[PDB]
Amino acid sequence: DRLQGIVEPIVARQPLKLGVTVVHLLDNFYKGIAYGIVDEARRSNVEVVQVAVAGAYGNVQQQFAQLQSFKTLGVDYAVLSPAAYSGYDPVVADLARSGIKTISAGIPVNSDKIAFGVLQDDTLIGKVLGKALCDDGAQGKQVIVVPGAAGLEWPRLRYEGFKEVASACGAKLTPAAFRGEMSLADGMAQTQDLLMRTPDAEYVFTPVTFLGIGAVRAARQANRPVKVLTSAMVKENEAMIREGRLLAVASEPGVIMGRLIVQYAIREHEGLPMPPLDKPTRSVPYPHFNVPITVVDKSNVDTHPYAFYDYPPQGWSI
Repeated sequence: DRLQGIVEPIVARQPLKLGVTVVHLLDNFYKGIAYGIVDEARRSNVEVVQVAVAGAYGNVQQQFAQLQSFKTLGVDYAVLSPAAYSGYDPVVADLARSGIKTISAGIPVNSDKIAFGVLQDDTLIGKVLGKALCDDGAQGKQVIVVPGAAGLEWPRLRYEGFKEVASACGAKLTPAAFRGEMSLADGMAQTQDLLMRTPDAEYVFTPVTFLGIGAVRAARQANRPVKVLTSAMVKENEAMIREGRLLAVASEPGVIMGRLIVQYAIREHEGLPMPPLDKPTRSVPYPHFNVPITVVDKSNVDTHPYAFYDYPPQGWSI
């Protein structure tokens, strides 16, 4: 079941147009969300008018302009993965005054005028990686923390959940410097620097795919047998898990999040009973569905369904 039993698929009877803007399409996460939206829409009589990208974290003005252009295109919903946590409330409010509701996709945005969201619990992503660390025997051992960028909220939430669980089992974490844009190059440079500064570290924590890849490149160059924790699968991670270089990778099922956005939007649009929504939280100030979290490791890399729920099809682009 492509919707994992969360909701039954239905089909729009009223015309329903979506405009989508996400940060970037360079990994499987936002590209998965975009694929899930597009593929579910063609199953469901929903029109995706445009998929746009900010281009980079911090490209907030680019996204404001994209959301404004959705107004002229007559979309019914804007779907937003923001390039920064803060600053979108005015544009969300402006779209809403025009009858256009905004759906949060994949990551939190700092606006209580969002209609609803479909994402995951970023603190719990950090907690489940913390458990993977603790279960590997990290008590007493040093962990390099490469926490991601500042100003995005969710990297901090992942760090907080990881630190809570890792500290509780006696792991010794480095402090966390929030900087960069979470690129491959950032992961390499930051991990190379922290491996030199933390000669006794046996683990590296990262919150996202490219920082994990960069950390592995740094560990390979330094001949350091550190084990890396990260999030959001790509195909190449599978061999790295089997070879022991990645201890655990949190699954981020972008594809199912995209499908759910379509199924939730049809119901909202036609006044039908909504599928499950959690109450607003401090970081996620709107009703939202959190897809349950699974971790990929040696025990399930050969059976976990991440390839169905987390990978867009090979060769898909929009």
